[PDB]
Amino acid sequence: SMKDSYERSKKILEDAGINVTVQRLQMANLLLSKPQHLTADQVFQLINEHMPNASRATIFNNLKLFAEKGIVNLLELKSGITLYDSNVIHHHHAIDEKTGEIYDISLDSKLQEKVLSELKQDFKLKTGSSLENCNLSITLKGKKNP
Amino acid sequence: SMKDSYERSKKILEDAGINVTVQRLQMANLLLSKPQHLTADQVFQLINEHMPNASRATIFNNLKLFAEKGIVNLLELKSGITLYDSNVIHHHHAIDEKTGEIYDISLDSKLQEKVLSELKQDFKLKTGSSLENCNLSITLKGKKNP
Ligand SMILES: [K+]
Ligand SMILES: [Zn+2]
Ligand SMILES: [Zn+2]
Repeated sequence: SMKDSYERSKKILEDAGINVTVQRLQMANLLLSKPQHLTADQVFQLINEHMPNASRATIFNNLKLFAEKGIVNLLELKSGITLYDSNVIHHHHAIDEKTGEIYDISLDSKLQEKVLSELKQDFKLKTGSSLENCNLSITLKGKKNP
Repeated sequence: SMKDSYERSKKILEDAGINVTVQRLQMANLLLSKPQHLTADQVFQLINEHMPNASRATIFNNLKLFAEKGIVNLLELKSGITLYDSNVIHHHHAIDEKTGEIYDISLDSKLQEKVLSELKQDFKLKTGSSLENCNLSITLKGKKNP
């Protein structure tokens, strides 16, 4: 429902302490409707298709605000490109090298903690220092067949 | 050094969980000592020149194993040509979130194999396709103390 989507985007912006505007409500709805990973230009293309009178600058400033407030997450790929991820729950990524397509993937918590622990021990062995308040990010790159 | 090239190749294979043999150490050294991209026939030409008693079948089985374990990356060109790329990072990274400094770190092979195994299975379940020639990249981000 159109009443529901407005109420849902209003709460997302308010919970994050973002001042509500029509453009921000539309952007929250368009970006957070489905799990996706978009460059700044792809965000502009998406928003521009639904709101052709919104300026590139205003869309870019809202996108930066959304990333600062954690309603989208910044994802950098090994090339310098920055992607805006609409899935904010902790997850990893598989990339199909044939198409460049990105898939969200998760790791079982026990296994993830074993990886995090072994890597912290190897860091300590190699540097003599401990790594504190750690987060783990994994990328699996391969060729999707078919 | 001949000692260093043997040690470097031995670690690459062991990290990937490949059983060490003299032929595999020579192939790992010939393919991975320098950045290059070669077709299957150029790999055979290169290996055959240094190991003329190695059969085409043994060379191609090792090349397929190397691609299966991600120690060589396939470049699958749109023209249908497949190249075997030695420009692979065979370790992981810890990043000191304060300074931005990056440290090389490694994961035990058995544990790396369990992570790839679980992720590949989940990828297959979710997409219906398998991910081939995988390379896992892990980044551990934290505060270095001291
Ligand atoms: K790969
Ligand atoms: Zn994601
Ligand atoms: Zn490195």
